This record gives sequence, C-alpha cells and structure tokens, in this order.
Amino acid sequence: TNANDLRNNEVFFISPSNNTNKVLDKISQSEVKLWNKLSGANQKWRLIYDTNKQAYKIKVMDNTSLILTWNAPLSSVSVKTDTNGDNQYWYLLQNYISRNVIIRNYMNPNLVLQYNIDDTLMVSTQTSSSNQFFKFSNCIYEALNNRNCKLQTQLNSDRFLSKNLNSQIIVLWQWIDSSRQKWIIEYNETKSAYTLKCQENNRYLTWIQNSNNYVETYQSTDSLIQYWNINYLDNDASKYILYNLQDTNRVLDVYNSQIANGTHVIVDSYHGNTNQQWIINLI
Repeated sequence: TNANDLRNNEVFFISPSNNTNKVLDKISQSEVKLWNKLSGANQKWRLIYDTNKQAYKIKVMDNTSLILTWNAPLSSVSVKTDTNGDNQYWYLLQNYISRNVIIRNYMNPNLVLQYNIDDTLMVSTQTSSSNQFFKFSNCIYEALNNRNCKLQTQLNSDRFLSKNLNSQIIVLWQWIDSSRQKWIIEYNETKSAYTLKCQENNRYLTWIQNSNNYVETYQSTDSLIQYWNINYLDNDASKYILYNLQDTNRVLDVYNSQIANGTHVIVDSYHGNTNQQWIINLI
C-alpha cells in the first residue's frame, strides 16, 4: 500500500525495523523510549514538513505539542517545546523497496536516530545496522481501513452520519442501528484517500457540487468528489476531520451546526470548529 508513505500532515506509529510490535513512545514530558504498541496518543506522531529545509518536525499527538529533539551537544534525544531549533528538524529518507526510513538530524546530518537493545533512543554516527532503520505506519489506515464504522458529529453524542430515508441526501440522525448509518471505510490506492460506502445502498459519500454543497450517496466514480482525506484534528487524536479531495480546503460539515434529525451534512470551507469534527468508531 502507499497508505504509509511519508506524507506531510499524516500521523504515524514509528517502529524499530527489528520489532513490529514496538513503537516510539513519549513516556513523560521529556523522555521517549520504544515501548509495546498500545495505540495510545503518546505513541502517535504527526509529520510537519518544512519545504525550505527539506526536513520534518515530528510532533507527538497526546495534546502536549512537543516535538522530537536532539539534545545537542549530547547524544540523547527528548521531546521538547517547539522553538524552531535546527536540532528539532529531521530528514526522513526512505528506501523504496525495504520501506526502512533513516531519521537523520538536520543540525548535524552525520547523526541518525538509533534504537538500543534496552529500548532507549539516541543519536549516533551511521553504520550498516538495522538499529538505525525505522518503519512508519499510518495510524488511521491501520485502524479504519476496510472496517464498518459509524461517524458521530462532535456536536452531539447521539447524532450520526446517515443516508436519509428514500433519498440520496446525507443528514444527521440519532442512532437507530440502521444500515443507513453504517459506513465501510476503504482506502483507494489510486487516489491515496478513502471512500465511505453506505451499507444500505452500497453507494458512496460524495460531494454534490452546487450552491447547496450537500453530501449524498452516489455511484462509484473516479472523480475526486468521492474521495476523502481522513485525518485526526491537528492536535487531538480522538477526533477526525474529513477533507474532500476535490478541494482539500473543504471538509465534511454539519449545516449551521444544527443537531436536529434531518440536518444537512455538507462540504464547506475548513475552520476546525466542532461542526467539522467527527468521532469514528468501529461498529
């Protein structure tokens, strides 16, 4: 899959090449360590690419906003407040075939991140050892791909993304355990984004472009209107934003932030307020 590619603004588990059950873990307000995967937010890392430097910040997703930092001139690493230090940027270069990634410090690119036998991390000069090779796995793909899900608006604990009765229009509705409210989320390799298929009619969540900007169930199409970048909120891994590929500044949104049964779901310009935030759970 291309779902684990090192895209800007995606959130990852970062694992040692020699153990797919371990991940980079923020264990305290300063310390990182390899730990058994628990899929907690302190084990999830957002990539923020800096085009000028051709290097990335690596930000923990537990709400603290701290970033992976080389404690120059020492050999240690930590999570620290972002002060835009050169020591807080990292080249992420990948071997296309092995999929291994070398995490190389921007301030001193002679130094790469290394994991030790005792699960600690440090920077070191480069060898040929797999103790400097990491794998990156996209968290959302690991969790939701090919899964039957429900999508709750953050506006109300009992309002869900639902196909309306006898209509293609998608609206909010309280949970009634209907196939109209169950969505199979499937990653599409060609578009590098997701479709969401309504269980009741096997048709897909699609932006219908006109002045109303409603989402509807629609037949399969190659058009970008049917494809969605599903992401966590910028600094909250418990909630999701769904950006439409036809215009990625526009997102799945609840009309006028209303909560009544029947309220239109639409695609509108991003602001990040609660009417654009969704709670995705596995059925």
